[PDB]
Amino acid sequence: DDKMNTAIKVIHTLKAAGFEAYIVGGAVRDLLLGKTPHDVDVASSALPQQVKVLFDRTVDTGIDHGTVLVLLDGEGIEVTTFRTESVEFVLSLEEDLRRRDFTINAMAMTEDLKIIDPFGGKEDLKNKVIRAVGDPDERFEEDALRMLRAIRFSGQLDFIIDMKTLLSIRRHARLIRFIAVERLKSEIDKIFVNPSMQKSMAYLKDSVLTRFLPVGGLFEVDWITYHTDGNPTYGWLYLLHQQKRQFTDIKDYRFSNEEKRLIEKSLELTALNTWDQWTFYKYTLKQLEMASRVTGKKKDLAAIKRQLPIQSRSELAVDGWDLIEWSGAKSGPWLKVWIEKIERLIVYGILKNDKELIKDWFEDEY
Repeated sequence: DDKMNTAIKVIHTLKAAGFEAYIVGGAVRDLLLGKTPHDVDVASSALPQQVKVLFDRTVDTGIDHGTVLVLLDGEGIEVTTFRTESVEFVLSLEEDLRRRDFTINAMAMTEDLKIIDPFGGKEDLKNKVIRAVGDPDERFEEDALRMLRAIRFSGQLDFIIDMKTLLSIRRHARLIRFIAVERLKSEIDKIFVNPSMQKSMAYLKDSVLTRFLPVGGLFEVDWITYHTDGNPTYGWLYLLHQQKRQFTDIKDYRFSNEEKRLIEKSLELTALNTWDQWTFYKYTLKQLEMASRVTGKKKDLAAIKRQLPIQSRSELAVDGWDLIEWSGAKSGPWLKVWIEKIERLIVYGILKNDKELIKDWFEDEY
């Protein structure tokens, strides 16, 4: 890995220019746990334009919130000025930390590996406890998504949620209605792929969040049989399938068109009593695999699809214009119907994908 080393470089450059700078947030948590951080954030007394003077290559997306992304040695380090939440730049590191979400995320490390832990992150980290920084009620009123993010952290770290924190989530769970469903779906998609998911869903019910989340009750299914395949979409498919419900019931979460096709097509497959060659031809392997997974089948799906005489309409040896020729009839919607009859006869290995043979077949049936 190189992200930690690079951030140390960034810290060092910032400090030579007279500024304070520290590793902050989740990387500190991850190191202290013995895990390689996926991201490293640097917190600094520097202001965004001051950061930009010190580094050749920078991305300026989040300057309004105070974040400059520094590109160096092939890595990307986010450099944020001290701040809270409507953003307000502040002057000290402890003004920043005292408004973050949870104690294990409210720590900072110096260039010389000293850790600053005003709010007991280190003891909470050793006890495996997600606890709000300071007053949980205030933390949740500042951003209600934190309530949900606490659940995502329990499964991501195999931690329990602190008792007072969890009772604050229960009292304030209703504020979840103000959060953009894009952010709600992002956290949920993380939970669906993370470990300790069956405990994460128990928290989602215990926290009363399922009472107020968009169609929150649908989450309360039996998650014993769920085993993530690394794709969050399989989480959404599982809960619908368990309840014999359709995609329309979850449309609130604003899926992509491609994601909605995977769910809808998969449900079609699970509703289908017998799969034959036409099934393997029309549906993507990714759809065939997901539907096997929810119904429990261990089939060798890829090989059955590979063995089919053709793979897609592309390969068909005739098109609507051949049929116009042979039929002597004008172009119309009928073409599609007949092309499909021909397509089935070829996928089933009855008719040979050969223009002259298809014409013979066509002459006799029309």
